[PDB]
Amino acid sequence: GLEAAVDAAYEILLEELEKHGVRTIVVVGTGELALVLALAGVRLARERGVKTIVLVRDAAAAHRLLAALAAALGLPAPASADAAALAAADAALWAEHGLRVRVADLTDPAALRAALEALFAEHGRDDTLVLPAGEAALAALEPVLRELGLEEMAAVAREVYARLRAALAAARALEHHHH
Repeated sequence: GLEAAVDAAYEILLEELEKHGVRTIVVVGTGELALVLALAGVRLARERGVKTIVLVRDAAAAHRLLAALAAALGLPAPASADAAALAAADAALWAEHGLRVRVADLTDPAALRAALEALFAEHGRDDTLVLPAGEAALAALEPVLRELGLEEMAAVAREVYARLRAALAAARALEHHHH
């Protein structure tokens, strides 16, 4: 179920924060692992002051993730995927909970590089853990990081992803809410 998945992801992230001195987590992609990482990020922000930013492919994906986060927090979802509504929801989520949800076209390497570069300008590269939310995101993220010369960051992204993938396969976040 969802709690077991969030707990397992939280434990993995705690191990990485201690291992790498992480101050900021950037999640690239959508789906169940993106939600689980965002929810673990809510706990990590409250308990450790570590901020999390999720980069999703389009405004529709941002609305879907913000709506699931809203439900988890007991808060209203944004009324629509209007950019102004999404930006306002994002600013509120950041101020109150240390989480962001931003739009970046992951099919476009230049757009993903630009979104990462914005986050690196805000949060730096040394203390930032970048994680893909799935296989497709890993395949998009690795070459971009490698082009930027961030080989260690790419290596950690792949290794931590493998552990998260295995943990979520066992935890089954959504098992109770579909056939």
